[PDB]
Amino acid sequence: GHMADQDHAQLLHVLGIENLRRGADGNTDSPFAANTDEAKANTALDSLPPLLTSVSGQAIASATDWEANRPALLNTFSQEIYGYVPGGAPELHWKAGSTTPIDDSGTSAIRQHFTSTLVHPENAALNLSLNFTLVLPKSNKPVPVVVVMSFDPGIWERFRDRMPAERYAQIQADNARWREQVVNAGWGYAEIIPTEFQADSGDGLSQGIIGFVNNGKPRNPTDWGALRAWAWSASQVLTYLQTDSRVAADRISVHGHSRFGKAALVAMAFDNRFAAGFISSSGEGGAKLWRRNFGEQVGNLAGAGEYHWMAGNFVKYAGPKKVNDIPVDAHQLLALCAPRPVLVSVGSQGESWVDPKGMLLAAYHATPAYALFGEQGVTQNELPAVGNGLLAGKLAFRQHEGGHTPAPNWETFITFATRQWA
Repeated sequence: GHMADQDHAQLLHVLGIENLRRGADGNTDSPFAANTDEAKANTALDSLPPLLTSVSGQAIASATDWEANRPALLNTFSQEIYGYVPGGAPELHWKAGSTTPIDDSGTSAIRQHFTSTLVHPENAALNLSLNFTLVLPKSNKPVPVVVVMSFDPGIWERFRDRMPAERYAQIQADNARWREQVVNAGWGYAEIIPTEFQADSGDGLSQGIIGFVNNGKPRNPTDWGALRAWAWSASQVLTYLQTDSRVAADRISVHGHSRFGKAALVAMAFDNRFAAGFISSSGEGGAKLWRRNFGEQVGNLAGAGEYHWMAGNFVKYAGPKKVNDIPVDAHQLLALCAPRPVLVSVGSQGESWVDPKGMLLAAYHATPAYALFGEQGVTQNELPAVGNGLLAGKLAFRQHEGGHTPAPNWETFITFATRQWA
């Protein structure tokens, strides 16, 4: 849309940036196609920022030192990468309807819809109606709940009449399956559609929650973008869930896939109340190291089509700065989740855009922070055989046998979280 283009252009003007390097293309016949040749993907890894040097420039030698550095390290991710949550972000007050059984079987599993209304003090066109759906298995005790970020299912339906049908059937089956796997494990889930909180476009940056807080004005370059706002939305659901006696307050997980996998990891790192993370095929801007040249590139995320995911400040790393200059990398983002358990998940079929091994490497290079806490992580720097999970530490990696989908790793994640919480 033209508004994304206009805001992007004004952002470059505000940072004093003439040109950005192009992003990569995904089709291999293009001159700009992404590198997928492992031999050409590691030039920048020598500038990898030292995980265990604090922002003050001291050596980090203990769990205590890592926690003392955490706010400063988060602050760098806020100003330069994902943006600050403004203090003006409001409290969400939720109203719930009645519970209804999830199916007519006589299960005691229930569904309940929650709504929060925000009236803007100045401009009613910024008003918001925000939602999540809670699903709980029946239990005599508080149950774990995974906060789930989903793609708007109105999208599968808009295109039901135009899809191969084998594939529509398979998406619908996967969508039903994880819901059943969660409940059968004695977990509930709390589902949000993130794009109802903040649109997935620069067009919407003056709308949604970012626009509400900004009174419909353009972002300053240190303000949150969409990933951080989606993570904030998940965090507000966790805040509700910790007031609900049906929920185990120390076993609220977060999950998202693809662009929501990026957001879920941002949530995991920034909100240490989340008890476990299922981070699926997140890629560039998520668990993939920026300094890998493999699949999606910084120029993709600094460009008009995806910059809205990021702080405005981030686009400088595609222009007057290079990937080598990013003050942090994805191993520090995973490290920020320590000591809490995180599964980095990716498929094996058609996943080059997210760089399976660059995510592995992020976990590998994050692990010395988990080690400070007496915990284990990822200890090899090459991909295991597909399907062989590195599942023993609090920081874990499993590449499954499928494509760009989380469905083959829900079983692994639920089992993993249960074992790591014991």
